Amino acid sequence: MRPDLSRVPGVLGEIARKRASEVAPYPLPEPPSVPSFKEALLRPGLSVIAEVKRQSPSEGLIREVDPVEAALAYARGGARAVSVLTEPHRFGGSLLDLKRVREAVDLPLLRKDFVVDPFMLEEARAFGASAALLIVALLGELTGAYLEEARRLGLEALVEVHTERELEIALEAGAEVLGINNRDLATLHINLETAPRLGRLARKRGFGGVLVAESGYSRKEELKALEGLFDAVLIGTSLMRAPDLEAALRELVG
Repeated sequence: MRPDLSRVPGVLGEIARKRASEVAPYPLPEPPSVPSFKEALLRPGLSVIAEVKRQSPSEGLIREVDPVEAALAYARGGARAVSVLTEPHRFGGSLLDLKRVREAVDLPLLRKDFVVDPFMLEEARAFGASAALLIVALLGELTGAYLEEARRLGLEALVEVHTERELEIALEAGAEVLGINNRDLATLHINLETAPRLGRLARKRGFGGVLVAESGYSRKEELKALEGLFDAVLIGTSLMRAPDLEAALRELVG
């Protein structure tokens, strides 16, 4: 079942409706063996999910780079998982990028896209993604149905929330890996206080799974504040824009 995207506001809404218009089921290969996304993030200390993407809608200025070379650099630099943008119109990504990275590294991969149809989940798993992004701002109360579909497919999910209301939806759906986005996908405005605030609430509400802080991070001090609360942090643009990806990442790990 497809979510009603008629009322999704701003940029998020526009991106989502376009994706929904180009969704067309096609023959998929049998699912390959993939590592656990959740397990990699549960390793000691704040785990970094390094994100690869050729274009940044919020900050731009992403010079020419190769998703594979970036992924290899990230791995060597200490990333525990890699997020691959497969959204084509605003992030300049593609499913091919996911396939390529999958062939190059051993780290678990997250398909970063705007899932608006169950086929996108089947597709992600079929091509080697360990997990797929589920945005509560898009799926609404259908978040649980999509998460279950992922389970049936043997696919994990990074359930992304931005509000207290969305958090409750994610918690009731049984999310195991929960992400808090500091960025408002409708306006693209960033608020670094969002992750800590809602992360704390998640734990207080009994969430015992993997907590992931997302967006806007660029320096170690910001990460230090997440220790003891979050299990992981998703970082992309600040790395993609650095002179040397591996070096910038090593400094973030410390």
